[PDB]
Amino acid sequence: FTKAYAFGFPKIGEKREFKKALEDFWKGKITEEQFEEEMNKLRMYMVENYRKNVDVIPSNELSYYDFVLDTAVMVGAVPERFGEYRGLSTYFDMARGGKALEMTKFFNTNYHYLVPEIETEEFYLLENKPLEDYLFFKSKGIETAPWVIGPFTFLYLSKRNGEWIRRPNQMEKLLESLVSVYKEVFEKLVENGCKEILVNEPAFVCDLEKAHWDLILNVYRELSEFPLTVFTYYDSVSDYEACVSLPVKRLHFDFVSNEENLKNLEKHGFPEDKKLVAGVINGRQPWKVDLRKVASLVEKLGASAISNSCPLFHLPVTLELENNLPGGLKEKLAFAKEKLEELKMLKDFLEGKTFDLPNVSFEDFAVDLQAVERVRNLPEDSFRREKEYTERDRIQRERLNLPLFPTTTIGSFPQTPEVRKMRSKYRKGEISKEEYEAFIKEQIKKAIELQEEIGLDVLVHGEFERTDMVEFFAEKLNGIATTQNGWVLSYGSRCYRPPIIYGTVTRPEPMTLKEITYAQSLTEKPVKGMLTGPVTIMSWSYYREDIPEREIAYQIALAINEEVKDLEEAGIKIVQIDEPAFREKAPIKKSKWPEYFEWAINAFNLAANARPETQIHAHMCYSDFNEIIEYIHQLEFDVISIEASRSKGEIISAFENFKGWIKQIGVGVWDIHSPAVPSINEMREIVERVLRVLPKELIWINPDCGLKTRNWDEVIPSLRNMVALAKEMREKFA
Ligand SMILES: CN1c2c(nc(N)[nH]c2=O)NC[C@@H]1CNc1ccc(C(=O)N[C@@H](CCC(=O)O)C(=O)O)cc1
Ligand SMILES: OC[C@@H](O)[C@@H](O)CO
Ligand SMILES: [Zn+2]
Repeated sequence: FTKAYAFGFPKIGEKREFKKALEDFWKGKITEEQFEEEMNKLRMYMVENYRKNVDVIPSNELSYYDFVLDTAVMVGAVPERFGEYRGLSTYFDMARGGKALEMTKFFNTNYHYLVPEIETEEFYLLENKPLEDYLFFKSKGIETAPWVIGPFTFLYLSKRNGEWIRRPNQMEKLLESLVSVYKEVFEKLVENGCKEILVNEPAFVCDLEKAHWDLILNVYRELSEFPLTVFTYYDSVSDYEACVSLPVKRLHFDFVSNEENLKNLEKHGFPEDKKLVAGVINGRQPWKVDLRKVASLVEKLGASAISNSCPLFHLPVTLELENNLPGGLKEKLAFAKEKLEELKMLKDFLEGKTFDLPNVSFEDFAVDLQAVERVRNLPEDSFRREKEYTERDRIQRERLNLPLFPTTTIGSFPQTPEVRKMRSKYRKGEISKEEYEAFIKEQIKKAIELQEEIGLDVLVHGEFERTDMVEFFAEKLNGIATTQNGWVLSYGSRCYRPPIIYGTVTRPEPMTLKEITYAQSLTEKPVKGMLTGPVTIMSWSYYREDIPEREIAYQIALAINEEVKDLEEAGIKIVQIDEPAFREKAPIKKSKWPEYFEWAINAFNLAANARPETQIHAHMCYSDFNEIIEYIHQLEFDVISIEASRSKGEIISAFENFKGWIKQIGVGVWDIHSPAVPSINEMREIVERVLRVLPKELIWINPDCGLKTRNWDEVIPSLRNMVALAKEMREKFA
């Protein structure tokens, strides 16, 4: 007998029923009851999928917005500003709206959670959702195992006084009070018959201190009386010996995303006092695996229980109706529903119930020898611009003849319902491409004119033809495929359909040329080329595992570089390469950062390798540059724009203190996440802070980020004040 486990199965339903229900409720289209009944169908849909494939069925997985927020509600972490928790009404105020909690990335994944704000040092059992959901399935005669966020990881994901609660001294006191509530929750589940509880402590995979592990042993020592199974994933655990020594009867490890866990089990063994749960089915990638090989690994591991490596909610629900993918691909793929089915076949195999497992051995599958070699043979000169910055700067400044404190925008412009509708019609064939492109050139023509009237120095074409900064390029790249229903939960009710890099990436034809070229031909001021970095394109989509990441990134980098060259040949003087994944795709363990940035930097520069006369701009959304400034300094851009409105310029600190800094900085002086219009006096404060040490010739004035989420009547005013501020500054220093 091989006990099979599974967790994180998508909650969105096969037709985004979850999305429709959430939004129907917020609109007031359905009652809270109808909403609840809709959620209950999803519960049954999820539970029946588990029932048909694994032995342990999870409960408490259908979060109405976020499971970390759910955890916060359970332990009473509800900030004073929300008043008395009334229920769903209060819950959704914490999740969305003007008083909502902060939203941030859940580890190195594309899912986003809500950061709890701990205002009091004492926790209490406010609502026992684990017990609720448990009983619900019990009504249906289904025994389930509550899925919960462990106490350590909960605190690790939360903030106090706006700061991470990640230091042992910061957690100690809190942990004692907190564990108490978990103790109540667990004691109530066991009283009602709960036989097993799934605890998630993914934070165990972060670069922890021996001091953290003393705390962890402490916490779980107080919970040893309960039937707990601990899960860890996304990377190897920071201290193997300490972790397997925890007083828990069963431990789960991620044996897919890292090779460290295996080597440690091989070196130190595994305690015969507990049971190993081998997470051997990838939960972040969509590929079929040779189950024969996975089977031998399980035997090697000595485990008698299996499961997916990490949560399955990073994958689409099912591959069943994906019948329009490139030839041969579908046979190599496998989504959430298929992974579940993979654990069943693995279970039957190991138990000797079946002696036949599928082939799955794609190797020479969709490969372009010419392009693969064309990348592997790249000379050192491929990652370095012909001339150092100082020289490129003079050439560029003479070619652009820009005034002091020039102004510009980061990229996307608001897309009124009219352009939003037109894209729909086009997508549905309700319009002719010939007429669609004509509609775009119309929005572009209008945008260019509006920018000149306002007084901007460097213009952008608006990006009206782009919905997603990755999807747009992914759809024009060979070796990449797009699904029809592969929706993955990004956060709340927002879903993304990540592309699939299944083969050697190459760019068969110009991707943005017509739009840029057109916009430039409407004015004499410079218009920015708009490109997405290689790492970001890769990071937002799924990709082949049988080859090193860096290779795939370099392949995409090549494609992007060819585009940069076409832009130069076509006369574009400024090209921007937005690489938000630069820091987001970095390993969870900062200790593994040096290796990663080595090839991330290379990938960016290979793509950004433009002629010296071409000014390269790079936009970084990050709120702090202290921990990556050393890596950023190796990127060969000529201008970097940051978001300085929130910190009111204080974010420039990382740059001031970086001895030798000399590149231009686009100072974001307007928080585009707010509808308000910042005053000239407000933007001025920011620009004055940045001019405290850095030479005034380095400064560019621009908005924090893209404007696609704003309204034209908020943009115009703001842009106008921005230009005005530019003129005032330019008169005080010239
Ligand atoms: C991978 N994501 C990502 C990112 N930005 C960063 N920095 N990192 C990321 O990982 N931007 C896109 C996406 C997360 N953000 C979003 C934002 C909105 C929607 C959204 O509203 N999606 C629509 C469908 C949009 C369409 O028509 O394609 C939805 O209702 O699901 C999805 C994801
Ligand atoms: O080390 C991972 C941490 O920085 C966060 O991304 C966890 O969500
Ligand atoms: Zn940004």
